[PDB]
Amino acid sequence: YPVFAQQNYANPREANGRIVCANCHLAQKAVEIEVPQAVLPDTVFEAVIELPYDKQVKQVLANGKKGDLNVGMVLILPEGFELAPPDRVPAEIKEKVGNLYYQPYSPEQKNILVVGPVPGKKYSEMVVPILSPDPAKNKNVSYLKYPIYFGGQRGRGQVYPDGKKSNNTIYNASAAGKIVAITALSEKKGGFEVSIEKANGEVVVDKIPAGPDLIVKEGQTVQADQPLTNNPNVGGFGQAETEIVLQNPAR
Ligand code: HEC
Repeated sequence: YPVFAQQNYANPREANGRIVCANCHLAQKAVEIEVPQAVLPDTVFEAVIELPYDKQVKQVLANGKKGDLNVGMVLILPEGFELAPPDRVPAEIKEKVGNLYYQPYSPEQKNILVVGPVPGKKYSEMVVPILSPDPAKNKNVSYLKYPIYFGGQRGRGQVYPDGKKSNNTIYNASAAGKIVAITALSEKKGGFEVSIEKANGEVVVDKIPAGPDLIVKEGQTVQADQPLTNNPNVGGFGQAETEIVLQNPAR
């Protein structure tokens, strides 16, 4: 979630341009962003973002069942640019934005906006009202062509802040050996326990949460780190970059 990024990463964009959501949402899925080529100072403009995905395909949920996907994003604007205050956003734009609550990454980074999680069904496309700065009043900005960075996220991640894998990723054999048993946990918690007999006779038990499907069978020999399941992840994170020119009013 955006909060996972906020609580664990001071800056959402790394030196090489990678946005931190990618450290946990391990699958790539394209996104799109559009902003006007240019904007006058102290003016409200729209950033239209696209987070496409097949809405017919459900994902594995935290509870092990299948369900809809939720989305979120992080938008990195040039210093000085900020979310347009409600009083500056015309009715026609507020309607396009819908019931979304964009928030600054931190009180000290009002130029970085986030949103989510929100339903993918309704927000696979979003509009963000942005207010441009004024070089005449802000010396941290000038009349330049500035870059804008975007990260669009869909679906549950593969690893948590604590480093533990979620049930929405691949599970691998902890050791090489012969699978001597594949036990179904319960019927309410789901999941499995895969017993692997090593060459020395020791038996290790790999626990697999409900969600992923097994691709191995009893009696089958596996190598260390060999996948025991499929890759249930159907979501993805994508990045895009664009630009905008802050116009210099002439009179
Ligand atoms: C790892 C420390 C993470 C970072 C950094 C980010 N996300 Fe994440 N996200 C992560 C997990 C493991 C989960 C699943 C939680 C669960 O058990 O359900 C999520 C989930 C989301 C969601 C909800 C998706 C859904 O329910 O279908 C969204 C919209 C999402 N994450 C967005 C998001 C964005 C935009 C991030 C970067 C700014 C981001 N996440 C970082 C793990 C982590």
